Amino acid sequence: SLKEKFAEYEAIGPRILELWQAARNAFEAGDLARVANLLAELKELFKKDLNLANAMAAEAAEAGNKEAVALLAEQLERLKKIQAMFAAAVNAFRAGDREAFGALLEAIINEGKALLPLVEAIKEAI
Ligand SMILES: O=[N+]([O-])c1ccc2[nH]nnc2c1
Ligand SMILES: O=[N+]([O-])c1ccc2[nH]nnc2c1
Ligand SMILES: O=[N+]([O-])c1ccc2[nH]nnc2c1
Ligand SMILES: C[As](C)(=O)[O-]
Ligand SMILES: [Zn+2]
Ligand SMILES: [Zn+2]
Ligand SMILES: [Zn+2]
Ligand SMILES: [Zn+2]
Repeated sequence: SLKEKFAEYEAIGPRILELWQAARNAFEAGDLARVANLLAELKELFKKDLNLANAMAAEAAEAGNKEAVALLAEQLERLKKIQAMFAAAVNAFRAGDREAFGALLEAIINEGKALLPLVEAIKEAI
């Protein structure tokens, strides 16, 4: 059910954000092994997050819950942006482009931080 799905979703976002912060700490220290591991952990979690968000959006539409549909639409649009910067960042990390990678990590984290209040609103709205 929707609250069931949201209950699963609620805990994913902060685990993802913790990994991005861990990736930036590792990168700034030169620990390139660990950055790669973290990026690989993030691929699987971020895929789960997006699958769950899309599932919640579809269920909120089925229920005719206008304001959850709108909040989930914002969430999905922001996640799609992070997804593209993530793809860009892995490509930059593999190319050895430190300027591109550091810039994208910073931007990704800034986007992720902004999702926590939106998840809070989604909880109220469902
Ligand atoms: O990718 N992220 O950085 C990130 C941050 C917060 C989130 N909340 N829900 N999913 C999330 C993903
Ligand atoms: O981005 N937000 O954190 C956030 C929170 C509550 C909202 N209500 N409407 N748009 C919203 C966006
Ligand atoms: O309870 N709500 O349905 C609801 C709707 C829009 C919101 N924006 N921020 N928090 C919100 C809660
Ligand atoms: C109805 As609204 C998009 O201000 O939460
Ligand atoms: Zn239907
Ligand atoms: Zn809004
Ligand atoms: Zn609210
Ligand atoms: Zn609102």
